[PDB]
Amino acid sequence: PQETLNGGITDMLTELANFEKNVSQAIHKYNAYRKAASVIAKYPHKIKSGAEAKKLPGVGTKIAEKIDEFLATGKLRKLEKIRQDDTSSSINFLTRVSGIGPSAARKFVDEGIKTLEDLRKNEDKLNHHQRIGLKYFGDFEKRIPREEMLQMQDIVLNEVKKVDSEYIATVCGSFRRGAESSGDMDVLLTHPSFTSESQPKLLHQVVEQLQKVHFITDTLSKGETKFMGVCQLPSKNDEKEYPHRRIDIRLIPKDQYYCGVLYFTGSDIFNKNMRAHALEKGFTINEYTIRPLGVTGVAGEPLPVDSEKDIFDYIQWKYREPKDRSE
DNA sequence: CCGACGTCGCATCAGC
DNA sequence: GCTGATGCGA
DNA sequence: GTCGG
Ligand SMILES: Cc1cn([C@H]2C[C@H](O)[C@@H](COP(=O)(O)NP(=O)(O)OP(=O)(O)O)O2)c(=O)[nH]c1=O
Ligand SMILES: [Mn+2]
Ligand SMILES: [Mn+2]
Ligand code: NA
Ligand code: NA
Repeated sequence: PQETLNGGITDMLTELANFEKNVSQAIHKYNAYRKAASVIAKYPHKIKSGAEAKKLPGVGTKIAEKIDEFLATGKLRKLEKIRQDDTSSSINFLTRVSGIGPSAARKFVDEGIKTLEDLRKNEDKLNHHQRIGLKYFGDFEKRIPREEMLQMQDIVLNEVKKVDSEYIATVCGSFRRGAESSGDMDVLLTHPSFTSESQPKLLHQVVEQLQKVHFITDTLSKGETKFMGVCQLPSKNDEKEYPHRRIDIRLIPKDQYYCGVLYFTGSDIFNKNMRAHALEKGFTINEYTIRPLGVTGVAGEPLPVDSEKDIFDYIQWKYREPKDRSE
Protein backbone atom coordinates (compact mmCIF):
# COMPACT_ATOMS: atom_id res chain seq x y z
CA PRO A 1 0.00 0.00 0.00
CA GLN A 2 1.17 3.47 -1.02
CA GLU A 3 0.20 6.80 0.57
CA THR A 4 -2.33 8.11 -1.95
CA LEU A 5 -3.68 4.65 -2.82
CA ASN A 6 -6.83 5.19 -0.74
CA GLY A 7 -5.68 8.42 0.89
CA GLY A 8 -8.87 10.36 0.19
CA ILE A 9 -10.96 7.71 1.92
CA THR A 10 -8.69 7.33 4.95
CA ASP A 11 -8.32 11.12 5.20
CA MET A 12 -12.11 11.36 5.14
CA LEU A 13 -12.55 8.64 7.77
CA THR A 14 -9.89 10.14 10.05
CA GLU A 15 -11.52 13.56 9.76
CA LEU A 16 -14.88 12.02 10.67
CA ALA A 17 -13.18 10.22 13.56
CA ASN A 18 -11.90 13.47 15.08
CA PHE A 19 -15.26 15.25 14.98
CA GLU A 20 -16.85 12.28 16.75
CA LYS A 21 -14.30 12.37 19.58
CA ASN A 22 -13.81 16.12 19.81
CA VAL A 23 -17.27 17.52 19.00
CA SER A 24 -19.89 14.78 19.40
CA GLN A 25 -17.98 13.21 22.31
CA ALA A 26 -18.85 9.80 20.87
CA ILE A 27 -15.66 7.96 21.59
CA HIS A 28 -16.67 4.52 20.29
CA LYS A 29 -17.64 6.08 16.98
CA TYR A 30 -14.18 7.63 17.08
CA ASN A 31 -12.48 4.21 17.26
CA ALA A 32 -14.97 2.78 14.75
CA TYR A 33 -13.85 5.27 12.12
CA ARG A 34 -10.16 4.81 12.97
CA LYS A 35 -10.43 1.03 12.73
CA ALA A 36 -12.04 1.52 9.32
CA ALA A 37 -9.30 3.93 8.24
CA SER A 38 -6.64 1.50 9.48
CA VAL A 39 -7.96 -1.62 7.75
CA ILE A 40 -8.45 0.39 4.54
CA ALA A 41 -4.94 1.86 4.76
CA LYS A 42 -3.54 -1.70 4.82
CA TYR A 43 -5.68 -2.83 1.88
CA PRO A 44 -3.49 -3.28 -1.24
CA HIS A 45 -5.96 -2.15 -3.94
CA LYS A 46 -7.58 1.12 -4.98
CA ILE A 47 -11.15 0.73 -3.74
CA LYS A 48 -13.81 0.91 -6.47
CA SER A 49 -16.99 0.74 -4.38
CA GLY A 50 -18.41 0.80 -0.87
CA ALA A 51 -19.52 -2.80 -1.28
CA GLU A 52 -15.91 -3.73 -1.99
CA ALA A 53 -14.76 -1.92 1.14
CA LYS A 54 -17.55 -3.46 3.23
CA LYS A 55 -15.76 -6.82 3.06
CA LEU A 56 -13.07 -5.52 5.40
CA PRO A 57 -13.49 -6.01 9.19
CA GLY A 58 -14.65 -2.73 10.71
CA VAL A 59 -16.26 -1.35 7.57
CA GLY A 60 -20.04 -1.54 7.84
CA THR A 61 -23.09 -0.23 5.99
CA LYS A 62 -22.76 3.45 6.93
CA ILE A 63 -19.10 3.79 5.93
CA ALA A 64 -19.73 1.74 2.77
CA GLU A 65 -22.34 4.33 1.82
CA LYS A 66 -20.04 7.24 2.62
CA ILE A 67 -17.33 5.73 0.42
CA ASP A 68 -19.88 5.51 -2.41
CA GLU A 69 -20.66 9.22 -2.07
CA PHE A 70 -16.95 10.07 -1.94
CA LEU A 71 -16.09 8.03 -5.04
CA ALA A 72 -19.01 9.46 -7.00
CA THR A 73 -18.64 13.11 -5.98
CA GLY A 74 -15.13 13.57 -4.60
CA LYS A 75 -16.51 14.75 -1.26
CA LEU A 76 -18.98 14.13 1.56
CA ARG A 77 -21.85 16.58 2.20
CA LYS A 78 -21.80 16.05 5.97
CA LEU A 79 -18.04 16.57 6.24
CA GLU A 80 -18.11 19.66 4.02
CA LYS A 81 -20.89 21.02 6.22
CA ILE A 82 -19.19 20.50 9.57
CA ARG A 83 -16.01 21.98 8.01
CA GLN A 84 -17.80 25.31 7.51
CA ASP A 85 -19.37 25.17 11.00
CA ASP A 86 -17.59 27.85 12.99
CA THR A 87 -18.54 26.34 16.35
CA SER A 88 -17.70 22.71 15.53
CA SER A 89 -14.51 23.40 13.55
CA SER A 90 -13.24 25.62 16.37
CA ILE A 91 -13.96 22.97 19.01
CA ASN A 92 -12.18 20.30 16.97
CA PHE A 93 -9.18 22.59 16.46
CA LEU A 94 -8.73 23.70 20.07
CA THR A 95 -8.36 20.05 21.10
CA ARG A 96 -5.00 20.07 19.30
CA VAL A 97 -3.67 21.89 22.36
CA SER A 98 -2.33 19.26 24.75
CA GLY A 99 -4.44 19.53 27.90
CA ILE A 100 -7.51 20.78 26.05
CA GLY A 101 -9.84 17.84 25.56
CA PRO A 102 -13.37 17.71 24.09
CA SER A 103 -14.92 19.13 27.27
CA ALA A 104 -12.59 22.11 27.74
CA ALA A 105 -12.66 22.95 24.03
CA ARG A 106 -16.45 22.94 24.20
CA LYS A 107 -16.57 25.43 27.07
CA PHE A 108 -13.94 27.71 25.53
CA VAL A 109 -15.90 27.98 22.27
CA ASP A 110 -19.11 28.49 24.27
CA GLU A 111 -17.72 31.74 25.68
CA GLY A 112 -16.21 33.00 22.42
CA ILE A 113 -12.70 31.60 22.82
CA LYS A 114 -12.03 29.96 19.44
CA THR A 115 -8.43 30.45 18.32
CA LEU A 116 -4.89 30.15 19.68
CA GLU A 117 -4.90 33.94 19.71
CA ASP A 118 -8.00 33.85 21.91
CA LEU A 119 -6.26 31.37 24.21
CA ARG A 120 -3.28 33.72 24.41
CA LYS A 121 -5.61 36.56 25.45
CA ASN A 122 -7.08 34.38 28.20
CA GLU A 123 -4.25 32.81 30.22
CA ASP A 124 -6.10 33.00 33.55
CA LYS A 125 -8.61 30.44 32.24
CA LEU A 126 -5.90 27.89 31.41
CA ASN A 127 -4.63 25.32 33.90
CA HIS A 128 -0.92 24.48 34.10
CA HIS A 129 -0.97 21.66 31.52
CA GLN A 130 -2.98 23.73 29.04
CA ARG A 131 -0.55 26.66 29.29
CA ILE A 132 2.39 24.40 28.44
CA GLY A 133 0.38 22.92 25.58
CA LEU A 134 -0.31 26.41 24.27
CA LYS A 135 3.32 27.47 24.73
CA TYR A 136 4.61 24.51 22.72
CA PHE A 137 1.70 24.06 20.30
CA GLY A 138 3.94 24.00 17.23
CA ASP A 139 6.75 21.98 18.81
CA PHE A 140 4.39 19.26 20.03
CA GLU A 141 3.13 18.53 16.51
CA LYS A 142 6.62 18.01 15.07
CA ARG A 143 8.22 14.57 14.94
CA ILE A 144 11.63 13.68 16.36
CA PRO A 145 14.39 12.43 14.04
CA ARG A 146 16.12 9.28 15.33
CA GLU A 147 19.42 11.17 15.50
CA GLU A 148 17.99 13.58 18.07
CA MET A 149 16.39 10.67 19.94
CA LEU A 150 19.80 9.00 20.20
CA GLN A 151 21.21 12.24 21.60
CA MET A 152 18.27 12.43 24.00
CA GLN A 153 18.92 8.82 25.06
CA ASP A 154 22.59 9.68 25.63
CA ILE A 155 21.63 12.33 28.16
CA VAL A 156 18.90 10.31 29.89
CA LEU A 157 21.00 7.16 30.34
CA ASN A 158 24.01 9.20 31.46
CA GLU A 159 22.16 11.31 34.04
CA VAL A 160 20.21 8.31 35.35
CA LYS A 161 23.37 6.28 36.00
CA LYS A 162 24.97 9.33 37.63
CA VAL A 163 22.14 9.54 40.19
CA ASP A 164 22.40 5.85 41.07
CA SER A 165 24.32 3.30 39.00
CA GLU A 166 21.88 0.55 40.00
CA TYR A 167 19.00 2.16 38.12
CA ILE A 168 17.83 0.38 34.99
CA ALA A 169 16.50 2.69 32.29
CA THR A 170 15.16 1.82 28.85
CA VAL A 171 13.86 4.06 26.08
CA CYS A 172 11.00 2.04 24.63
CA GLY A 173 8.22 3.11 22.27
CA SER A 174 8.81 3.48 18.53
CA PHE A 175 12.45 4.35 19.19
CA ARG A 176 13.24 0.90 20.57
CA ARG A 177 11.54 -0.58 17.50
CA GLY A 178 14.11 1.37 15.48
CA ALA A 179 11.82 3.92 13.85
CA GLU A 180 13.57 6.69 11.90
CA SER A 181 11.44 9.24 13.73
CA SER A 182 9.38 9.39 16.92
CA GLY A 183 6.45 11.32 18.38
CA ASP A 184 7.81 11.37 21.93
CA MET A 185 10.32 9.75 24.28
CA ASP A 186 9.10 6.88 26.44
CA VAL A 187 11.45 6.13 29.34
CA LEU A 188 10.94 3.13 31.61
CA LEU A 189 12.72 3.08 34.96
CA THR A 190 13.35 0.51 37.68
CA HIS A 191 15.67 -0.12 40.62
CA PRO A 192 16.56 -3.19 42.74
CA SER A 193 14.99 -1.64 45.85
CA PHE A 194 11.60 -1.35 44.14
CA THR A 195 9.43 -4.46 43.82
CA SER A 196 5.71 -5.16 44.12
CA GLU A 197 6.37 -6.45 47.64
CA SER A 198 7.79 -3.11 48.74
CA GLN A 199 11.48 4.85 48.64
CA PRO A 200 9.26 6.85 46.35
CA LYS A 201 11.79 9.67 45.76
CA LEU A 202 13.27 7.17 43.29
CA LEU A 203 11.46 8.88 40.43
CA HIS A 204 11.76 12.40 41.87
CA GLN A 205 15.55 12.16 42.06
CA VAL A 206 15.87 11.29 38.36
CA VAL A 207 13.57 14.12 37.27
CA GLU A 208 15.46 16.63 39.41
CA GLN A 209 18.82 15.65 37.92
CA LEU A 210 17.49 16.02 34.38
CA GLN A 211 16.15 19.41 35.44
CA LYS A 212 19.47 20.39 37.01
CA VAL A 213 21.32 19.79 33.74
CA HIS A 214 18.50 21.68 32.00
CA PHE A 215 17.32 18.78 29.85
CA ILE A 216 13.80 18.72 31.30
CA THR A 217 12.26 22.18 30.89
CA ASP A 218 8.62 21.80 32.00
CA THR A 219 6.37 19.47 33.99
CA LEU A 220 2.89 18.39 32.90
CA SER A 221 2.36 15.85 35.67
CA LYS A 222 4.46 14.04 38.27
CA GLY A 223 3.51 11.41 40.82
CA GLU A 224 5.42 8.68 42.62
CA THR A 225 5.54 6.42 39.57
CA LYS A 226 4.79 8.47 36.45
CA PHE A 227 6.29 11.67 35.06
CA MET A 228 4.98 13.56 32.04
CA GLY A 229 6.96 16.57 30.86
CA VAL A 230 8.92 18.57 28.31
CA CYS A 231 12.58 18.35 27.33
CA GLN A 232 15.05 19.93 24.91
CA LEU A 233 18.53 19.16 23.59
CA PRO A 234 21.23 21.79 24.16
CA SER A 235 21.76 24.18 21.25
CA LYS A 236 24.77 23.20 19.15
CA ASN A 237 26.76 26.46 19.24
CA ASP A 238 25.26 29.58 17.67
CA GLU A 239 22.83 27.47 15.65
CA LYS A 240 19.05 27.14 15.31
CA GLU A 241 17.72 25.67 18.55
CA TYR A 242 15.89 22.36 18.95
CA PRO A 243 12.12 22.06 19.40
CA HIS A 244 10.81 21.22 22.86
CA ARG A 245 9.85 17.55 23.06
CA ARG A 246 7.47 15.36 25.05
CA ILE A 247 9.10 12.92 27.45
CA ASP A 248 7.47 10.40 29.76
CA ILE A 249 9.33 8.68 32.58
CA ARG A 250 7.66 5.96 34.59
CA LEU A 251 8.94 3.94 37.51
CA ILE A 252 8.08 0.24 37.53
CA PRO A 253 8.74 -2.53 40.07
CA LYS A 254 11.62 -4.83 39.08
CA ASP A 255 9.30 -7.85 38.82
CA GLN A 256 6.92 -5.95 36.52
CA TYR A 257 9.61 -4.15 34.54
CA TYR A 258 10.01 -6.35 31.47
CA CYS A 259 6.28 -6.79 31.03
CA GLY A 260 6.33 -3.00 31.06
CA VAL A 261 9.16 -2.86 28.53
CA LEU A 262 7.34 -5.34 26.28
CA TYR A 263 4.06 -3.43 26.40
CA PHE A 264 5.42 0.10 26.06
CA THR A 265 7.64 -1.06 23.19
CA GLY A 266 4.61 -2.04 21.15
CA SER A 267 3.50 -1.59 18.58
CA ASP A 268 -0.26 -1.40 19.20
CA ILE A 269 -1.27 -4.13 16.79
CA PHE A 270 1.71 -6.30 17.71
CA ASN A 271 0.70 -6.02 21.35
CA LYS A 272 -2.80 -7.35 20.67
CA ASN A 273 -1.61 -10.22 18.44
CA MET A 274 0.72 -11.18 21.27
CA ARG A 275 -2.04 -10.63 23.82
CA ALA A 276 -4.55 -12.30 21.55
CA HIS A 277 -2.47 -15.30 20.82
CA ALA A 278 -1.44 -16.51 24.18
CA LEU A 279 -4.99 -16.36 25.07
CA GLU A 280 -5.19 -19.49 22.86
CA LYS A 281 -2.50 -21.02 25.09
CA GLY A 282 -4.13 -20.20 28.41
CA PHE A 283 -2.19 -17.15 29.58
CA THR A 284 -3.23 -13.58 30.28
CA ILE A 285 -0.66 -10.88 29.64
CA ASN A 286 -1.19 -7.37 30.91
CA GLU A 287 0.98 -4.28 31.23
CA TYR A 288 2.30 -5.55 34.55
CA THR A 289 2.24 -9.35 34.48
CA ILE A 290 1.65 -12.66 32.79
CA ARG A 291 -0.80 -14.92 34.61
CA PRO A 292 -2.02 -18.45 33.91
CA LEU A 293 -5.55 -19.62 33.32
CA GLY A 294 -7.24 -21.44 34.83
CA VAL A 295 -9.24 -24.50 33.72
CA THR A 296 -12.54 -22.52 33.62
CA GLY A 297 -10.96 -19.04 33.56
CA VAL A 298 -9.57 -18.15 36.96
CA ALA A 299 -6.13 -16.55 36.72
CA GLY A 300 -3.55 -17.81 39.18
CA GLU A 301 -0.63 -15.82 40.55
CA PRO A 302 1.78 -13.86 38.28
CA LEU A 303 4.77 -15.79 36.92
CA PRO A 304 8.44 -14.79 37.35
CA VAL A 305 9.75 -12.51 34.59
CA ASP A 306 13.37 -11.36 34.33
CA SER A 307 13.73 -10.77 30.60
CA GLU A 308 11.50 -9.88 27.67
CA LYS A 309 12.25 -13.29 26.17
CA ASP A 310 10.90 -14.96 29.33
CA ILE A 311 7.39 -13.89 28.33
CA PHE A 312 7.93 -15.33 24.84
CA ASP A 313 8.90 -18.68 26.36
CA TYR A 314 5.78 -18.90 28.55
CA ILE A 315 3.51 -18.55 25.51
CA GLN A 316 5.72 -20.60 23.16
CA TRP A 317 7.03 -18.07 20.61
CA LYS A 318 10.60 -17.32 19.35
CA TYR A 319 11.92 -14.11 20.93
CA ARG A 320 11.21 -11.38 18.31
CA GLU A 321 13.51 -8.39 17.96
CA PRO A 322 11.88 -5.00 18.67
CA LYS A 323 12.79 -4.15 15.06
CA ASP A 324 10.09 -6.53 13.75
CA ARG A 325 7.17 -5.56 16.00
CA SER A 326 5.04 -3.31 13.78
CA GLU A 327 2.55 -6.17 13.71
C1' DC B 1 -32.23 -6.09 19.80
C1' DC B 2 -28.76 -4.39 22.37
C1' DG B 3 -24.33 -4.03 25.00
C1' DA B 4 -19.20 -4.08 24.21
C1' DC B 5 -16.02 -1.48 22.34
C1' DG B 6 -9.28 0.99 26.24
C1' DT B 7 -7.25 1.28 30.71
C1' DC B 8 -4.94 3.90 34.29
C1' DG B 9 -1.91 7.76 36.70
C1' DC B 10 -2.22 12.28 37.73
C1' DA B 11 -4.54 17.10 38.10
C1' DT B 12 -8.46 19.35 39.18
C1' DC B 13 -13.27 19.61 40.05
C1' DA B 14 -17.81 18.67 42.67
C1' DG B 15 -19.88 17.48 46.76
C1' DC B 16 -19.92 17.04 51.65
C1' DG C 1 -10.25 19.63 54.68
C1' DC C 2 -11.41 14.90 52.81
C1' DT C 3 -13.35 11.57 49.21
C1' DG C 4 -14.94 10.42 44.97
C1' DA C 5 -15.90 11.93 40.18
C1' DT C 6 -14.45 13.85 35.97
C1' DG C 7 -11.13 15.28 32.37
C1' DC C 8 -7.01 14.30 30.13
C1' DG C 9 -3.16 11.97 27.64
C1' DA C 10 -1.31 7.95 25.52
C1' DG D 1 -20.37 2.85 13.71
C1' DT D 2 -19.44 -2.09 13.67
C1' DC D 3 -19.72 -6.43 15.37
C1' DG D 4 -21.71 -10.38 17.48
C1' DG D 5 -24.00 -13.04 21.52
C1 LIG E 1 -1.04 4.54 23.88
C2 LIG E 1 -0.86 3.16 23.80
C3 LIG E 1 0.44 2.66 23.92
N1 LIG E 1 0.71 1.26 23.85
C4 LIG E 1 2.09 0.76 23.92
C5 LIG E 1 2.53 0.51 22.43
C6 LIG E 1 3.11 1.82 22.07
O1 LIG E 1 4.03 1.68 20.97
C7 LIG E 1 3.87 2.07 23.36
C8 LIG E 1 4.19 3.53 23.59
O2 LIG E 1 3.05 4.31 23.30
P1 LIG E 1 3.18 5.52 22.32
O3 LIG E 1 4.30 6.43 22.68
O4 LIG E 1 1.71 6.13 22.55
N2 LIG E 1 3.29 4.97 20.65
P2 LIG E 1 4.84 4.82 20.03
O5 LIG E 1 5.99 5.10 20.95
O6 LIG E 1 4.99 3.29 19.45
O7 LIG E 1 4.90 5.76 18.76
P3 LIG E 1 5.39 7.28 18.69
O8 LIG E 1 6.72 7.54 18.10
O9 LIG E 1 5.20 7.94 20.15
O10 LIG E 1 4.40 8.08 17.81
O11 LIG E 1 3.03 1.70 24.43
C9 LIG E 1 -0.31 0.37 23.65
O12 LIG E 1 -0.13 -0.85 23.58
N3 LIG E 1 -1.63 0.85 23.53
C10 LIG E 1 -1.92 2.23 23.60
O13 LIG E 1 -3.11 2.56 23.48
MN1 LIG F 1 6.17 7.03 21.92
MN1 LIG G 1 4.16 7.95 24.64
NA1 NA H 1 -17.03 -5.26 7.08
NA1 NA I 1 -5.78 18.28 23.36
